[PDB]
Amino acid sequence: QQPQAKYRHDYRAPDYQITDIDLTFDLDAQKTVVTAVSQAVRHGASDAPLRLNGEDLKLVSVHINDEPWTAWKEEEGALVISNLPERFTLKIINEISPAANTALEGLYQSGDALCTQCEAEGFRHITYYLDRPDVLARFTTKIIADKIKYPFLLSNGNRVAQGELENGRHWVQWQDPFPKPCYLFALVAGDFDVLRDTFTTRSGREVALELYVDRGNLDRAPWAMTSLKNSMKWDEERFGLEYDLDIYMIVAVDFFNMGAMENKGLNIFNSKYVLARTDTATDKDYLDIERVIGHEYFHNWTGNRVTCRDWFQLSLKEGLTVFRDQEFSSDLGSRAVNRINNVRTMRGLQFAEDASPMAHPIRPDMVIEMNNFYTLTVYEKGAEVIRMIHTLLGEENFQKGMQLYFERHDGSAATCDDFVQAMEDASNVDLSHFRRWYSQSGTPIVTVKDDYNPETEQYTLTISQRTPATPDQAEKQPLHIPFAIELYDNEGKVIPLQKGGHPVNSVLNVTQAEQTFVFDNVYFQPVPALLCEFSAPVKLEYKWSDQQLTFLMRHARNDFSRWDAAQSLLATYIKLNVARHQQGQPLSLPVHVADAFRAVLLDEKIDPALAAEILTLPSVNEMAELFDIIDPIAIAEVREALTRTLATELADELLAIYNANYQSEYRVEHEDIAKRTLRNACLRFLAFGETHLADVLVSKQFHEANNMTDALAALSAAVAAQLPCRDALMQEYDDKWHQNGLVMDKWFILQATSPAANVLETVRGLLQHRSFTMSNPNRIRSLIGAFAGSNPAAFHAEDGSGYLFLVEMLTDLNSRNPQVASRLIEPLIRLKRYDAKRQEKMRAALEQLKGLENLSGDLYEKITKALA
Ligand SMILES: [NH3+][C@H]1CCc2ccccc2CC1(O)O
Ligand SMILES: [Cl-]
Ligand SMILES: [Cl-]
Ligand SMILES: [Cl-]
Ligand code: NA
Ligand code: NA
Ligand code: NA
Ligand code: NA
Ligand code: NA
Ligand code: NA
Ligand code: NA
Ligand code: NA
Ligand SMILES: [Zn+2]
Repeated sequence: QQPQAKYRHDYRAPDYQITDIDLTFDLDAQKTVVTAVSQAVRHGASDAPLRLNGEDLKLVSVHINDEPWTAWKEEEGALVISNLPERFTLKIINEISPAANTALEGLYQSGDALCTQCEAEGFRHITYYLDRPDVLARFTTKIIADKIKYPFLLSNGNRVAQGELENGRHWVQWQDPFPKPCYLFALVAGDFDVLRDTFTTRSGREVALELYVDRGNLDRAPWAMTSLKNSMKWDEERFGLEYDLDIYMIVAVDFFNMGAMENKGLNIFNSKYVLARTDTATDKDYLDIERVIGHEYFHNWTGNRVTCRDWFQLSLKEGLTVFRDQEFSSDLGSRAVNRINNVRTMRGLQFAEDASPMAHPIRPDMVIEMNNFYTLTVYEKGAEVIRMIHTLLGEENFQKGMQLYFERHDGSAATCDDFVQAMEDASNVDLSHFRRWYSQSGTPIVTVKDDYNPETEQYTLTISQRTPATPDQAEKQPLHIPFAIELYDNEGKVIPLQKGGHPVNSVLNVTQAEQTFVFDNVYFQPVPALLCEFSAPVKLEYKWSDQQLTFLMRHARNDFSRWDAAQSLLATYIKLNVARHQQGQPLSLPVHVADAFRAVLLDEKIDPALAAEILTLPSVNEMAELFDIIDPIAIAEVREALTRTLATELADELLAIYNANYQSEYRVEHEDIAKRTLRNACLRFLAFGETHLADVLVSKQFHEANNMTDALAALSAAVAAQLPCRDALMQEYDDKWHQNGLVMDKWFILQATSPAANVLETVRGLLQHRSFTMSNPNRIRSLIGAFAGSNPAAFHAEDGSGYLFLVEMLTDLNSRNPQVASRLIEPLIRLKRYDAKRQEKMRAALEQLKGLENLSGDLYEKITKALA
């Protein structure tokens, strides 16, 4: 039988705590023997049994105070031990098999290395334990292994003992002084190259930094090391937080379901978020390494020193740590580009989740499989909620709140409500209504109407809000929405906001279903900028004229507003042209719209970083969110037609800006990255110029590129525009790079997202490619996941072939690696957003999956919601 849902309202403090655990691993890939000696204390009723979680363990023995115990039973997922004293020593010996662990949860093999992933509930795959994050224990870990195969034996904390044994084995013992929940346990065993460096904290603590990579990869490690030092310095400067241990280890592994993991003092990272060299990694890879290194470092305080009482509180650490990583990237780099791209993710991907059958509040109320809740909502919307607190409080108050949060909760497992209370108490800002953001799912819609009264020189905004019902929640209530505005006069000058002789804050508190805001001394009919810096995670309904939007593109003070105005301008014409496509009619675009983009190209005063984003059209997933019923073929074809029309109308300006932004030196420096992003944004359109001009330009860039950013931009353009050189360039890239999986992932993505008519045949054939394997999550995501999630036009082919392909892949992955399967099923659970014929085929696919033998809980949860 499938597992039953668990509910946030059922939280109960544990009947037993474990204060200290001494682990011994006698390591082997086929068989590992685990000995766990735990010091336990009863907190609950004297007759309560100890209920330990365990999965796929071979129990060898149970002792209580060294007495072999008879009062125990194994049940599904558990070991239940009765008749215990109030305080006692529990000793469990059990066996596990890392080589059999294809799910990559618990202790498993990554190539020749052994490594762990314990979040959320993986430690119970290692031993029988209280695998819940409000149980905080001091760990000591002894690792015994063959010395030749496993010369490095790592766990959390500091090395406290080591020895050698007969028959070529050796051992190391680690001690981590900070009590932790078991999801933060890590173990690594293998042979590695190690990059070693040092960071000295502002108070003088010297921290040894160690980055473990596969042999031969040292020259790909310096950027990650530099980013770790940058993260440590920034957390000191911005948050006043120092690292708290003596060593900081990071291990890069090739086989990893997640991007990275914040295990205390021993982070484990997917190699994608560590390894970089300029010929193999793009600017985006460099900035993603920076943000993920930062994210995991920032968890040391927001997640580790203060952890989560229960898994429904996941956003307590994830929303806050994502906010921290965004602030880090934004401070060091381009704040406008960071904000823009985070808003693209919110509007184009998280909004889709929040109206889907999987919709949940950032603090869920009901979960079947927790590892399904590591979501865009919990992370990205979670961060938007933190950012709204920051908007309401300001930086100084926000940092006072952080300080009070740590003062109260350091060394504990806390709740979202605890965090909000700390912010409220430190700042004196009332967040009682604001708390509804934690409990209500769905995207609010904010509708704005305006009126300018020339007789009284008053401007009035009438603002309404509503959240449509979602499948998880029938009751919706108004939220406390921080709604930032700016008003512009006819010369683009800001109009001071005031009423009754007093200044009015530009962040309006939209707290009611409907309310009005009156501003006086408004000497001219304003052009408003609304929802500035995306001040709340909402859909905005305001009846813009095209002229208001092009005005904002020329005059708005914040770069984000200029980009956002361009998005609103495009939205009207994307919608127009999708409707036209459905009636067989070609693209129609007023001249004045093309001219707004011409002006961006020719404006010497605009930051190239901003111009590049304005000249990057919304993705097909961003476009889908504009529509009640998604027509993925119309969207894809309109996106191409819009690209072609702009390429034709702007051909001379695009080429001039492309050439003007040429850089002979390659540097991973923000100003250079911006110029390159602008040059390559122009290239996307130039690829749709006259076929031969485009073919020459694109092939030249590919062959002359001195860095992977420019080479991949050219290759992507050859695929997108189906240029003559495409097949030759794609083969050259394969021949050069086939032994490098991270580099080939880029090529698999291009294959999977190709506009070619035969894309599915190509994708299917690539299941046999020398660089592809179903054993590697990165390869799976880059080929299969990109097809289903990033090529909706082909995934939603009207013959249903895309659904049948995904069913085949999920039939394999349901058994092999359910976490990856559950990420890959997401496109099918969006069926109610599609036309009836597509829904019928998608339902049939889901019903096939529902009937699988040994259906994983991961997929069961999503399938059940989708078929309801
Ligand atoms: N705590 C981990 C959990 C794994 C995971 C899943 C989804 C996005 C990011 C991450 C990285 C993380 O650091 O947040
Ligand atoms: Cl073995
Ligand atoms: Cl590696
Ligand atoms: Cl700005
Ligand atoms: Na004892
Ligand atoms: Na910055
Ligand atoms: Na589970
Ligand atoms: Na997981
Ligand atoms: Na009006
Ligand atoms: Na208006
Ligand atoms: Na302001
Ligand atoms: Na292969
Ligand atoms: Zn995280």
